[PDB]
Amino acid sequence: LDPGLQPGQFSADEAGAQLFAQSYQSSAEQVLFQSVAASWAHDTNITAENARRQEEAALLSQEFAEAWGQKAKELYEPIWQQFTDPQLRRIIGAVRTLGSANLPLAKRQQYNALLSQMSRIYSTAKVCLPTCWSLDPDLTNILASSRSYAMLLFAWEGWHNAAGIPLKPLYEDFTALSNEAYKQDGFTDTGAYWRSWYNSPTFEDDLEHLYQQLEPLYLNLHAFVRRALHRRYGDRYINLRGPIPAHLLGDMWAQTWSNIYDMVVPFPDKPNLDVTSTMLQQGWQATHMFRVAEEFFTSLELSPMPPEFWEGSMLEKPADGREVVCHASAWDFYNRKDFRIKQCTRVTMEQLVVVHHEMGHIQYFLQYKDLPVSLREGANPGFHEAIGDVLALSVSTPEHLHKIGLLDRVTNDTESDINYLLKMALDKIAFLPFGYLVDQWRWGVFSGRTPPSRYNFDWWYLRTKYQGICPPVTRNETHFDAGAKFHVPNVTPYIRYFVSFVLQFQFHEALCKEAGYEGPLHQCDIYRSTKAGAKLRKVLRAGSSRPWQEVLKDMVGLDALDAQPLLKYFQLVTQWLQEQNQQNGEVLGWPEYQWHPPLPDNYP
Ligand SMILES: *[C@@H]1O[C@H](CO)[C@@H](O[C@@H]2O[C@H](CO)[C@@H](O[C@@H]3O[C@H](CO)[C@@H](O)[C@H](O)[C@@H]3O)[C@H](O)[C@H]2NC(C)=O)[C@H](O)[C@H]1NC(C)=O
Ligand SMILES: *[C@@H]1O[C@H](CO[C@@H]2O[C@@H](C)[C@@H](O)[C@@H](O)[C@@H]2O)[C@@H](O[C@@H]2O[C@H](CO)[C@@H](O)[C@H](O)[C@H]2NC(C)=O)[C@H](O)[C@H]1NC(C)=O
Ligand SMILES: O=C(N[C@H]1CCS[C@H]2CCC[C@@H](C(=O)O)N2C1=O)[C@@H](S)Cc1ccccc1
Ligand SMILES: *[C@@H]1O[C@H](CO)[C@@H](O)[C@H](O)[C@H]1NC(C)=O
Ligand SMILES: [Cl-]
Ligand SMILES: [Zn+2]
Repeated sequence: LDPGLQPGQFSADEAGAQLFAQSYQSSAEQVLFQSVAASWAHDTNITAENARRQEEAALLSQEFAEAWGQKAKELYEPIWQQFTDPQLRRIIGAVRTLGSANLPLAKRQQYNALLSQMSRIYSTAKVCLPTCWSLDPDLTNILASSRSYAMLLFAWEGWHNAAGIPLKPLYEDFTALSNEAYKQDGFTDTGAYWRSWYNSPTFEDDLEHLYQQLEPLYLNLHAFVRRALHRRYGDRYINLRGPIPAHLLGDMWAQTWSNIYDMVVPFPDKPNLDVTSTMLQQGWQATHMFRVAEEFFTSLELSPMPPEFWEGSMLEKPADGREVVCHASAWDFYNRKDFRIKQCTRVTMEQLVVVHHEMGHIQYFLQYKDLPVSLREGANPGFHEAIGDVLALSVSTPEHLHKIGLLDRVTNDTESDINYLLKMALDKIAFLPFGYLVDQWRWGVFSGRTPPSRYNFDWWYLRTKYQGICPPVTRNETHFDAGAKFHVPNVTPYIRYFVSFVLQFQFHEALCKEAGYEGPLHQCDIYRSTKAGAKLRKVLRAGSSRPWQEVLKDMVGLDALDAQPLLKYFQLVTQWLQEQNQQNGEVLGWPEYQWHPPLPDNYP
């Protein structure tokens, strides 16, 4: 470590800690920048040499974290929790947690290389036929549009085998090293560290309570869709009292069901809410999608994207053969000037929502870029994942779609309200059990309750318990199906997305009220409301300088997560689905919990 980057001497009191924190920030932007730059070079150009430079930059950041983290612990560990300045507590509390910098050098290198190899394996896996298919776009498009049971099965099985099986031995080694590192920071395991970000002694209980309020909405949506799959695929493949086969819901992970809307739409006389075809007819490209998302932000008097964003971002999958990480992500280079999105954008309405999701992250970065780096975060990680989703709730309304030229006909009748709210539910309600269960699985792995000998046994227990799905071919412990989901090999926590999907309806209700809107919640559009813009900007400029409970209270009037706004948004289709399911005499749930589908006749 460069002498200029090493901490000096500071007194062991609160006044000394103020100067320590200032001195830390003055060096940290440089170190953070070089690490983001090296990760950007790798994820937009996966090569062995670019992995090697990324691991070298990671090692420098670990040296920096060790020098400052040890000094902070030595000077302030007994006392920082009593400091009068709550921003100072936030900063010092972060610096004394070293994470992987607790590992000796040889294990640091092992750790950095494991992350490199897990990322390469996930983002370069292919499914070849008996010329090979990538996940994005090839397999994504098959899962979304094919209605041949056997083609869907071939893609689903092929993807889970290709990505999961080789990941398993690396993921075991990663888990052990991660736990060894954070145990030296005082956390019982890595999962406990991740849960600490929510600053709540009752977190797990509070989540269970939320899900108990939401589960009935999921069970009715589930049974209604299951009936529809029955008519299409028949009794041989669909058990009206068992789990749904995991490959038939339009998405590789069965996490969002919007791609089978055409199969379930209650009233097809009304205007087709699937506006993708119109986007194609009109010539929309990826850059147009981003410009339309930007103009919603500026209509609220939030910031445009700076020139550095347009010149630096990767908004399409490269045509030149490069291997890249296609999973959509947003990037803060910690220099107050460079901010980018990396997305293999495809021209669809669902992707237009993802564009808003990622641009919400960049807007957060723009609004807090002048805080100290330790505070350039969301109030919690759920806040970050929700910002763009909130605006896209307004964009999705048929009224807004009309205003931007993607929906021609105009109707305001109960049947049209039902089509809209069902299409939204296929995305927002279907996701809830998946957003909840993923980190239940990972917390059990980190705690040792789930050893390698039960990785897949326990994955499928939770997938069946919560989503009511089952694998369409037989699995055993050679498979590692959790590993075939981006966030597991790329070590990105997941409970933030369950929090986000509840939070975004709390945000929407508040901003619609501030906008002066007085109609049904699900018809609100906050476009061009400078008052709603100013209330959102307060949240974004706070970063993590204040407890998320306080920030939320200012915004919506309540200091806790609450499912009632979500329930109120969906109320009308909740009632409709209950009545459809009673009328058809459905069983709510999957009491034949053992059931799996047979194979197709001469498969492959
Ligand atoms: C589509 O039609 C529905 C009615 O079928 C419209 O909903 C109604 O919209 C009005 C407009 O403000 C709402 O009026 C408000 O009522 C509350 C009731 O407490 C009151 O506090 C306000 O001062 C205001 O008068 C009304 O509540 C709402 N719901 C009804 C009539 O059942 C809707 O606006 C129409 N949407 C579009 C896009 O045209
Ligand atoms: C674990 O499963 C694999 C894959 O096949 C699964 O199990 C079969 C019995 C069948 O039900 C498939 O639909 C499942 O997906 C097993 O590996 C295969 O074993 C069969 C023998 O039955 C053999 O014909 C194949 O060549 C094998 N495939 C590969 C890639 O090796 C495996 O034996 C099962 N057990 C263990 C411990 O891994
Ligand atoms: O969050 C992200 N990308 C989105 C894009 C698709 S939509 C969205 C809502 C649904 C749940 C979740 C899903 O797709 O599984 N999700 C995403 O992953 C990125 S910013 C996560 C990330 C952060 C840092 C480095 C790398 C990645
Ligand atoms: C990809 O990275 C290599 C280094 O391994 C570099 O030589 C090459 O120019 C890069 N390609 C692009 C398109 O940036
Ligand atoms: Cl999280
Ligand atoms: Zn995100």
